[PDB]
Order: sequence, then C-alpha cells, then structure tokens
Amino acid sequence: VVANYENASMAADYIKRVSNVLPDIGIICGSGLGKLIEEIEERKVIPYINIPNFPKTTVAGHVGNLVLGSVGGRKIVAMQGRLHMYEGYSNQEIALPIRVMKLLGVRVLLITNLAGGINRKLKSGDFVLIKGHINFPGLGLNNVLVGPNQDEFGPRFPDLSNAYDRLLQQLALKIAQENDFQDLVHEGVYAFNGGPTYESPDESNMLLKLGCDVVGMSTVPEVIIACHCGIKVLAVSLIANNSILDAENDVSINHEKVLAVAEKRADLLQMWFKEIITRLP
Amino acid sequence: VVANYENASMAADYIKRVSNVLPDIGIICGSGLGKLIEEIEERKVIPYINIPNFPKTTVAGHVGNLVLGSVGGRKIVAMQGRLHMYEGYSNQEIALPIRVMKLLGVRVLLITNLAGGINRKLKSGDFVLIKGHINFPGLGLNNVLVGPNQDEFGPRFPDLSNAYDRLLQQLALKIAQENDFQDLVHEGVYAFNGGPTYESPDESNMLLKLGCDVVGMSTVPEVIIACHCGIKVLAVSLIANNSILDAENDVSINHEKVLAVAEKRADLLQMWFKEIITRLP
Amino acid sequence: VVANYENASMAADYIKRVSNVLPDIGIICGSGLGKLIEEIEERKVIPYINIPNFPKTTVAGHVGNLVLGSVGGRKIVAMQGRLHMYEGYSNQEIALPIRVMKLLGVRVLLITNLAGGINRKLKSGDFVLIKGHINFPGLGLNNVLVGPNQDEFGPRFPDLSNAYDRLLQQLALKIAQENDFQDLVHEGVYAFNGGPTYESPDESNMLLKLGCDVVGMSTVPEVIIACHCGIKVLAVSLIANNSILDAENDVSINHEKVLAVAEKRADLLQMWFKEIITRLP
Repeated sequence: VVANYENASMAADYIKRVSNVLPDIGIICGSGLGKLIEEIEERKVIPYINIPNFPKTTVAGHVGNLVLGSVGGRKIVAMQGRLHMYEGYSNQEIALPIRVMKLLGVRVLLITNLAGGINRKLKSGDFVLIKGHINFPGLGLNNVLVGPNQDEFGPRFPDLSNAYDRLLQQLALKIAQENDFQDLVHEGVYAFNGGPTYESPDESNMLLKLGCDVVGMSTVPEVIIACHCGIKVLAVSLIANNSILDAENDVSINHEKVLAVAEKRADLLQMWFKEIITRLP
Repeated sequence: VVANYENASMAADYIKRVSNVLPDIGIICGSGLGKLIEEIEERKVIPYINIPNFPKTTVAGHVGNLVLGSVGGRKIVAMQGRLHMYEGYSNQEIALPIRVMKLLGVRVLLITNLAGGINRKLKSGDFVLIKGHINFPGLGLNNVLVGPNQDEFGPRFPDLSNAYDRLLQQLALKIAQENDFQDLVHEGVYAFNGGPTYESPDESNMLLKLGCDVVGMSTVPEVIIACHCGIKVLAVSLIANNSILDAENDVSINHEKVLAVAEKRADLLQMWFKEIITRLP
Repeated sequence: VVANYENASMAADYIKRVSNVLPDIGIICGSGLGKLIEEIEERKVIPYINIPNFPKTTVAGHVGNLVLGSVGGRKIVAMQGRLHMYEGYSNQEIALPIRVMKLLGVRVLLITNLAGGINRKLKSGDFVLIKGHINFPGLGLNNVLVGPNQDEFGPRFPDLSNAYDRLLQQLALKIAQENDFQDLVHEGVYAFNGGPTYESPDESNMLLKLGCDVVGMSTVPEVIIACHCGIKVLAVSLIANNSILDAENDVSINHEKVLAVAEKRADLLQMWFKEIITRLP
C-alpha cells in the first residue's frame, strides 16, 4: 500500500466518521513516555488494525492505537505505539499515518524519544531540544522519501533547514524556566542510527568527531515526512546515558536501564508537554 | 529484469536496427543542461518505452528517450531523461542502459550534474571537474553493484582509483583556458547523498570535516557501472549554491533556485562540451 | 525463509542425524585461508544445498559446504564458502547458518578475513586482532538485525561493547609470542564497507580521519548475529595492502594481489588457528 493521496484519504474518512474530533496538533511519544495519552479528555481509541490502509503491525505485536480527544482545551491526535524502521517497515508504511494527520488538519507535531548522549555536557536524565540532524540512512540511499514523489503532499526535493521550528524550541525552554527545571534542558544535533543495535563504542567516538550531540534510532523519518507536507515540528530527546563516558569506562547500556530512566522522568515530561500543548500559538 | 549480457544484447539489437549509428561516445546531461541533445545532427530519437528490457519510467513520468547521431563529426548516444536512484529504481534498472552503451561501442562517457558547494572557494555558477568521490550508499550496502556479478562486463571487485580519467580533465581545462573562462573551473571530491532531501545544514558541516568539496544526488552509480566495464569517464558539476555559507547565514535552497543557475550557464556548458567531443583523442 | 527458531531447528535436526558430531566451536575462513578445513579429522562434508532451509547459493556458484569433525581434540563446525552481503543475500540468509551453529552447541566463533590497512603502522602481510568496529550499513538502515526480532535467540536492542572477547585476543597474542611472530600482530578498529568496490582513495582518507585502522567487506554481520545469541567471537584480519599509502602514490589494488598475499600467509595462519582451537579454555 503506497502512502498516496487516495489511500491516506480513505483512512482519514474512516477516522472522521468514528471520532468527530478535528485535531490541529499531533503527538508521537517515546517508549515509557506515553502516560499523557491516557489522560486525553473525551477520547476515542482506534486500533490501527481497524483503519483502512494502516500498516500491518502484528508481527512485532504490542499496542498500536490512534487516540483522539482534548488536552488543555486543544484538539489532538496521538499515535500509541509508534512504527520504527529497524522493525522492517517500508518508507510507505512509516509515511502514511503522518500524511493522514495532515489530511485530518494537523499543523504542529510534537515528538519525544530516548537517546544516547555524545556531547560531554550531557548526563542521564537530561533533555535535548533537537535543532538539526545527521541522517545516515538518508545519505546512504535509505531516506524515507526514496520512491516516487507524492506531489499532493510536497515537493520532490525538500529543504530541511527549518524542519525544527525555532519558536517552538523557545516556548519549550520558557516553560522549563517557569517551573525551574531549565538546568536539565540543552539543545543539540541528533544523529540517526538506523538500529537496532546500540552504537558501538567506536561509532560513538566517530560521532563525537562529526559534531553530533545525541544519537538514537527514531524520529528523523517522521520529521522528514512532516516537513515535506508543511507540518511544524518540536522534537525532544531524553538522555538515557552518555555513550562517550561509557566507552572510556567500558560500561554497557541495555534496554532495561533505558526504561528505568524513562520512568524517572515520565511525570515531568508529561507535565511539560501538557503545558506546551496548552500554550501553542 | 536483470542487467545481464543477454538482456542488454536484446536492447542493443533493437537500437542498431533502428538507428544505423555506431557511437563511441556517450553523454548523460543534468537537469536544465540538455540543450546539446537537441542539436545532435542527423539524429534518431528512441523512447525508452519502445526498447526491449529498458526500465519502466511511467510512475515518475517526464521525458525518457535515447538519442543517436553526430556532434562535431563524432558519433554519439545520449540519455534524454536520466534515471536517479532516489526515485526507487533498482541497481539493475540503473545499470542496463550503461551496459547497452558498452555493447553499442561506447568507449568514453561524459556526464554533467547540479551540485552543492562545500569547499569555501566554490561559488554559485562555478564548474567542478570531479577527481574522486565519497560514496555513502556504497559504504552502507546500497552500492549499485550489490548483487550477482555479471562477469561478461567486469570483475567482482572493481578498483575505482582511476575512474575519473586524468587526461580528459586536462582536455576540459585546456578548452576553458582557450575561451578565457578558466576562472570558473575547479577540481574536487564529490560526495554522493542518496537524496531526495537536500543535505541538512549539519550534514553540510560534517561533509566539510570529511574532505568533501561538492555534494549531489546523482552520477556516482553511473560512474561505477562505466568503470566496471572499462568505459572512461569525465564528470563535471555545476555549483548551484554553497551549502556551508547558507548554513552560517540561515539561507534556504530549493529546486527553483537550482534550475535558474542551470539556465544561467546552459549555453556555455553546451559550447564547452561540443568542443570536448570534437577534440576527444 | 526467515531465520527463526523453527526453521533453524529443522536444519540442525538434519545435520545432527548425518554427522553425529556435537561441536562447541565454529569457524568461518576468509578467501584463500581455508586449508585448515581440509585437515579436519574424521570429518563430514554436507553441501548447503542438501540442508533444509539453508540459503540458495547457485547464482554466485562456487563451493558451499558445512564441515564437521575434530581439530586438536576439539569438536568443530566450519562454513566452507561464506555468504557475503554484497552478493545480494538478505539479512535472513546471512543469519540462519549462525543460528544453526548456536542450536548445534557452538559457544565460540573464530573468523578470518582479508582487509585493507588504514593505520600507517600496517603493512601487507600483517595480522590485526579486531577490538571494535564502525558499521556503516548499520548506521544507514542496513544492519543485519533490521526486521522482526527473533526473541528465542536474543534481545531486540543488543549491546556490542563486548562483541570481541578480550581473553581470546590475549590468547591469540600469547601463541604468536610463543612462535616468535608477534612482530606481525596488531590490534585495531574495523570499518565495514558494504562493497563490492574497493574503498576509493578519498574514502580511505575519510576513514583515517574517523579513527579506522582497517577496512573490509565482511565479518561484521556474522559478529552481530553471534553477539545477539551469546556466542563469543575472535576476528582476525590479514592486511593485503595499505590503502592510505596507495592513495598517496597512485597505486591500484585488485583481487589477484589480494589472493597472492593470502597464499603467502596461509600456512602460518593455519598453524596459529589450530593452536588457538587446541588451547581454548
């Protein structure tokens, strides 16, 4: 199934009939960082498997719902269970839910992820406002836009220089200052490691040489599809560990340690993003 | 359809019957840089769609012809509408037209493209003689030769150290000097960005650190197929912008600005390449 | 055919019936470096084509056998004819023979390859104990683990920081010292070039900047599948040439020169690895 205008329209038609909500904000939440979705008001939960043309997700299993409703007086749509390219999903499967968001009316997309720190100023539990990226799959002929262009959504050759909206970064920081946790908030350049293996110690050292501040396995595909079709983006990484320190000390990382950092910061990130949604222009 | 000896031979048989031209020079021209093809003498235009085993190009659309005839007394074959890997074409689809050129008798392939400048000496409207490359798809398991080797055309493990013929670079420069536009002509290393998104500002900064002089989304696949089967190559980039300056000043690039630079230099590039063809040993 | 638990089990059942050998050591030998396999005692040769669910290898041709028997009193299984990803094999085809080794009882995997030198201390004929890697396909969404996770074998997100066992490196060096050829033995970081073209001169220069000591087209996929399922690894590169010196002097590399270096060191590498196998804890 191609992520074209006709197919995205069929999915949006189904959703509109079921939910009655017309959202102008979309959210995609990182693993362990999804509690805000359970607090959406007057909500409607729609399993992916019920939506025409949505990608099949049963091989990987686990949760996969679209959730619509209200947060802070604003109308939103959330992806509960996000699709990652290291699972083997195609470019078309990743893109279609974002293009459905566009047809539903979404103008702003807020994204969180879990990442490794490369910059020596970054500690476990810090947040990074993403200001730019280094897309190793894209340089290497695995960009999410490889294929025919879908002209109704955007141009053949997108410019990504303003993919991460500057005013949304400023608003996120302002709210951190109001609540006295600005000491946790940095900005930086995100390296996309296709995954699913964590960056090796020598890959971490390479990324330091190349000007990367953080590294992770998600987010850049969604950012590119959003930018292509004119949706503004705020993306925030939660730092689980510093990969450069771990390489110097011969210390391992694993998914259990990552999820424990997510639990440690989940409630603060929930409160922060509720207020960002409330305050969006 | 595999780019093997039998399939390429069937396409060459059809072409020979229709054109009567036996070329020893091939040309592939960048977007907006194709006017020379309309000036081929006593020419024959053959739509791709009519040639046995040529790749299907109707999803992307636009022009796609092989053109045979004479330029400056020399017999040539041109691709009018080139195939780019960011459109989703496979390794086999890219390779077959070049291997058909080989079977038709081509010994020299001349290529132009549009590119971004990384080296700080490069300005919009400059030309770069390509002397080597950094192939990010090739390092990342998307080399155009991934697959079975077609032994009739070349070896399993090609050496690319002399892929860009030194004497052809010298001839191109000599002609620029004769016409007093040598101040526009540089040499440099080409980085292949698979595309179709322009390099991000932070990817540009990375490419500067890594010794790249220019960046673009084409050319390296064709160069590798040509070198594999013993065809000499001259490749010239037209610089549309300097990506490093644009990153420092927060200035965007887009396809409209690129095509306007092509129009500005099209007639000079036409004259230059007509004389290169005339003067080839 | 997916490299899952059921399919690997069917292949292991066939092998056990035919060979009666229960190995705890596996070996994969580089091109020209396979003579040890012909000296396995009381051996059993099993063509891949006869084993249920083994990948089809007839397009590439050449030898492809599993060989079981005894070396130095130890029970081993060898791959005679290894699968390389530049031939077009999928992730699933590469992984299944290693997962069969696991089900047969393999706890240690010994690997050799032919490689290019990047570090200026490396000469033709030197050996490099691999201590870490830079996986360009993995960064670029062509990691051997892209796809569904096979949970019975290992975790969704592996840590590769101890993929190259430190005590096995120490044992290999100790044996070199006992036989007075330690002057040939280095340690270093391996860059995976997907291939099949040799690294270009400008790619070599880039790899020097990025902290790579050697470059080659194999090994990292097998290491990752082994680490995922808890198999310890020793990997040794034979240096055929120094790519950085060749770039400064404009000297070519080719497969004939590579195989001649293999022949020059084959008997010493055979003796070394026979003793490593004998001495494994």
